[PDB]
Parts: sequence; C-alpha cells; structure tokens
Amino acid sequence: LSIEDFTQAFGMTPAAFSALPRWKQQNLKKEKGLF
Repeated sequence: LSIEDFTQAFGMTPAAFSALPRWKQQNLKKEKGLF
C-alpha cells in the first residue's frame, strides 16, 4: 500500500481518507479486501 496504490485502488486522496476517524478509514480498505 503505497500512496500510488492507495489513490488508484479507490479514486480518492489520502488527505480526504486521513480526515475520517482512523478506524473507519482503515475499515474502508479492509472491507474492500485491498489491504
């Protein structure tokens, strides 16, 4: 999970991602089965 991998595997900025509570944020990526 690089910054590049993050952005392409979602279509959003890591800054927008970071703004969410950390639990939710990581659950977005985990429920999607990415990382």
